[PDB]
Formats: sequence, structure tokens, C-alpha cells
Amino acid sequence: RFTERAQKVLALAQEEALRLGHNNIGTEHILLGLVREGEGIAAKALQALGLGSEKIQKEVESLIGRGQEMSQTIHYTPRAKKVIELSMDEARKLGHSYVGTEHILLGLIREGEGVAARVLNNLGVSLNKARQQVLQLLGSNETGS
Ligand SMILES: N=C(NCCC[C@H](N)C(=O)O)NP(=O)(O)O
Ligand SMILES: N=C(NCCC[C@H](N)C(=O)O)NP(=O)(O)O
Repeated sequence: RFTERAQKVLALAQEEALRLGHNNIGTEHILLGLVREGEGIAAKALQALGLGSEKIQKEVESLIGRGQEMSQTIHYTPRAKKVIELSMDEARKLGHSYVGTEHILLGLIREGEGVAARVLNNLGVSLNKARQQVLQLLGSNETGS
């Protein structure tokens, strides 16, 4: 149901929430996981849009701050859960049986709210346009399992 690289993104989302001392796995950690996974279609699409790993790291830490103490427990936020649910819908609508990193990215953009939306807004990203651009990239490339 998830590609191998989508599984890596979900691991890195949790990794980053712990590393930063946060008790939630939110949309901002999903975004960090997408860019830091560094190999999947989402990382390549984010990079094509001028959204690099170090920039996103700086924005999250600036907007939220660090917990100065690695967190003890971590649970997904309601919005992050909705992003993952939307990623399954996005994969379906594109004719994919497996949810890839790009479908998590499209779900995040489609949700269009939460901390990740503020990070993207700080980098001058219009979510509608980014959605259009991601879909243009997927329509230009073979991305099947
Ligand atoms: N860090 C967050 N959310 C904080 C938790 C929401 C909080 N319980 C509340 O009062 O809303 N990121 P996201 O974009 O919501 O996933
Ligand atoms: N569309 C993809 N990957 C192509 C298929 C990956 C393969 N189904 C697999 O099971 O890993 N996106 P991602 O960036 O690799 O998630």
C-alpha cells in the first residue's frame, strides 16, 4: 500500500519529531521527511520547486523551535493523519495501487493547512500552483511501481 520510499518518509517524519524535541508528528515533520528522504519523487519535485532540505529545516526550527529535550512520546496530529489519508486518495485518483512519496506530497499540498502550509508560504509557494507543477512533473515521467 506504500512504496519503499514512502515508508522511509514516514520513518523520517517520526525521526525528526524526536530529534527536534516535539511530542507531535505533524504536517511539518511529514514535509521534513519528504525532503530529507532525498531520493524519491517528492524530494526531486520539491527540489525542482526550489525547496531544499536545509531551507525547510531552518524554517521548521524557526517557526516551531526545538524542545531542548528529545521528546518522550510522539503521536501524529489530526492534520498529519488527514494528510496520509489524502495521500491514499491522491494515489487512487492517479491510477496507482501503491502510495508513493509524491502522493504524500500531493496530500500535504491538498490539505493546505497546518504548520507545513506556513513553511511553504514563507518560501513564496502558492499551494495551487505547486499542486499544478507537481502534477505536470508526474504527467511528464513514468512513475509506476
Ligand atoms: N504541530 C502541529 N500541530 C500541533 C498539534 C495540534 C494541537 N493539538 C492544536 O491545538 O491544534 N502540526 P500540524 O500542522 O497540525 O500537523
Ligand atoms: N512512484 C514512486 N515510486 C515508483 C514505485 C516504487 C515501488 N512501487 C516501490 O514499491 O517502492 N514514488 P516513490 O518516490 O518511489 O515513493
